[PDB]
Amino acid sequence: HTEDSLFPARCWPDPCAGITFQNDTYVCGDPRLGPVVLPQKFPLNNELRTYARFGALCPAEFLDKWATDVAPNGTYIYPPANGFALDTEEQPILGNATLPVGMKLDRFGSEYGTFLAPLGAPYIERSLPPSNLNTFDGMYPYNYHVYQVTKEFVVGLGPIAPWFEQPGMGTQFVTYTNVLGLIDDGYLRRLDESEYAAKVEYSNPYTPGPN
Amino acid sequence: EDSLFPARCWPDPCAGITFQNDTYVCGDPRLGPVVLPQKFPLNNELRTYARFGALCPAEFLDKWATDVAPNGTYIYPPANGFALDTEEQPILGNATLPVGMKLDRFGSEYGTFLAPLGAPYIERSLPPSNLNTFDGMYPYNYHVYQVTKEFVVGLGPIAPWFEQPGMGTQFVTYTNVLGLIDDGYLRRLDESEYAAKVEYSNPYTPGPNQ
Ligand SMILES: *[C@@H]1O[C@H](CO[C@@H]2O[C@@H](C)[C@@H](O)[C@@H](O)[C@@H]2O)[C@@H](O[C@@H]2O[C@H](CO)[C@@H](O[C@@H]3O[C@H](CO[C@H]4O[C@H](CO)[C@@H](O)[C@H](O)[C@@H]4O)[C@@H](O)[C@H](O)[C@@H]3O)[C@H](O)[C@H]2NC(C)=O)[C@H](O)[C@H]1NC(C)=O
Ligand SMILES: *[C@@H]1O[C@H](CO[C@@H]2O[C@@H](C)[C@@H](O)[C@@H](O)[C@@H]2O)[C@@H](O[C@@H]2O[C@H](CO)[C@@H](O[C@@H]3O[C@H](CO)[C@@H](O)[C@H](O)[C@@H]3O)[C@H](O)[C@H]2NC(C)=O)[C@H](O)[C@H]1NC(C)=O
Ligand SMILES: *[C@@H]1O[C@H](CO)[C@@H](O[C@@H]2O[C@H](CO)[C@@H](O)[C@H](O)[C@H]2NC(C)=O)[C@H](O)[C@H]1NC(C)=O
Ligand SMILES: *[C@@H]1O[C@H](CO[C@@H]2O[C@@H](C)[C@@H](O)[C@@H](O)[C@@H]2O)[C@@H](O)[C@H](O)[C@H]1NC(C)=O
Ligand SMILES: *[C@@H]1O[C@H](CO[C@@H]2O[C@@H](C)[C@@H](O)[C@@H](O)[C@@H]2O)[C@@H](O)[C@H](O)[C@H]1NC(C)=O
Ligand SMILES: *[C@@H]1O[C@H](CO)[C@@H](O)[C@H](O)[C@H]1NC(C)=O
Repeated sequence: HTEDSLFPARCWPDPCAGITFQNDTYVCGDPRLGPVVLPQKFPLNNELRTYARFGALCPAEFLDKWATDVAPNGTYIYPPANGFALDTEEQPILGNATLPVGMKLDRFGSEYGTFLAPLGAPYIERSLPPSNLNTFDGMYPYNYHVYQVTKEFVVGLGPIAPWFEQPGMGTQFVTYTNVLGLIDDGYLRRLDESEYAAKVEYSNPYTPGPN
Repeated sequence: EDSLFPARCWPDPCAGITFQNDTYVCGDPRLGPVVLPQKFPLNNELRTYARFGALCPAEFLDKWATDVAPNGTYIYPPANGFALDTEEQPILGNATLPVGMKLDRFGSEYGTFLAPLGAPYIERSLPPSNLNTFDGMYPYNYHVYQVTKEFVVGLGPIAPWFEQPGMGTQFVTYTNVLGLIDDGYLRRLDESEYAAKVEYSNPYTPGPNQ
């Protein structure tokens, strides 16, 4: 049976073939391939439980498919229409929607970005490349950030197209102000780890019931 | 500390619930099974699941069902549970599912609602009773499928309901699962076909043109 591992078994004896080794923090020494050390604690370990980082590809095959160059100057190519899933007419599926006070969001990336997901979404639902897992600030291992909506605001809301050898099909929220702006104007607050450690903190007390 | 009921619900968490059957929490099948899955991937999909949110059982049924009494039935969201935009219209479109895509579902094959394989239970906005085992061959009412021929579904984000945040994606098929299988559009997957991490990745979507 298939055992889980960093590389597909086919990639040995030299899975890093064609990859310029730069820094041993990263897989094959290449920051585009994400960090060697993966999270061992909740919720990150839950979010990465289904993550085969290269799918069935080897590292250079993965870069050749999803980036402009296997060499270090290659950059990842991103999907059209901001990565929203496309309908049968090749039009993105989304709508402007209001996020309610209390809603918890998370993100792999700096606070200059504009793309978030609902708290706890699996990594493979986000169609993100391996390098979004790289640590840039020691206060935020894996560049993972969690926020809670403190004042209602409108975002582009819709399903995530598959990309980077993953199925996608989470939901993404594309904001019209970066995360820093939303924090400064009182739309989001940062949650620390103790505010998303318990199961009940993932449930929804803010949506009212019918009648 | 995680637990079945919130701490405030003791010493009588099942107050107001008529006990019917000890397979279910408080003996009520509407509140889901006592024994939760211990195997991958159901355990991964339920790791963030607080079954009642911060509510007690009777409060939960009072909010989401017509009656706390056993004749009460769950009330479901408008517009087939799609997230609504700022004009209260559901967000969705018709989309073609590609050959190789894996889907899963809690429910019988007379149903039409599916999600991407491995979506967390709280992303599905499903009540606790969708975890109830109805056929012993399918514990927890859980089914996995793989697209064997392209077909068009309604596709869109899931609105919050049932004290959960939603915001997974749902696929609403125009033919029930039985007819999709009979016509060669879906195939049933054994648990051995979704046991390894690589079986959750995507070999079917082509890369960008360069
Ligand atoms: C507590 O509730 C469970 C579940 O019952 C269902 O849900 C409740 C809420 C009510 O709506 C019921 O009407 C529902 O049926 C009961 O479990 C059932 O118990 C009966 C009696 O022991 C079982 O009947 C047996 O079934 C055998 C075959 O079972 C297998 O195949 C069937 C399909 O053919 C499948 O459904 C089942 O899961 C097995 O895989 C059969 O050989 C035998 O002769 C007899 O008919 C029935 O199978 C049970 N259902 C389930 C889903 O386990 C409990 O009995 C009930 N307890 C009490 C104390 O009331
Ligand atoms: C990654 O980098 C390589 C190497 O190029 C060098 O580094 C770049 C960052 C730039 O600073 C380049 O100026 C620098 O040379 C790129 O390869 C280069 O691509 C160009 C265009 O495809 C090639 O142009 C060629 O011209 C030569 C003659 O000089 C012809 O033989 C070719 O047929 C073609 O016309 C150039 O040869 C090539 N260099 C090498 C060593 O292969 C690469 O394009 C770049 N990748 C990306 C995505 O930018
Ligand atoms: C590999 O990359 C990391 C990250 O860029 C480098 O770590 C930095 O190290 C310096 C000290 O040398 C610190 O001041 C920085 O804060 C670190 N950045 C981090 C942790 O993100 C590391 O030095 C690099 N190693 C090699 C051999 O190039
Ligand atoms: C969503 O709305 C956009 C414009 O909205 C206006 O400007 C933004 C920045 C917010 O301030 C919003 O509250 C304002 O009403 C449109 O450009 C865009 O096309 C809309 N998208 C869809 C899918 O309708
Ligand atoms: C999606 O398309 C619907 C009609 O599609 C046709 O009929 C259904 C029953 C399926 O067999 C489908 O494959 C066919 O192409 C419309 O009724 C519906 O409004 C459409 N939804 C949109 C455009 O959002
Ligand atoms: C449940 O039964 C009680 C008693 O018969 C009744 O008063 C109540 O209206 C019923 N609820 C529903 C939703 O029918």
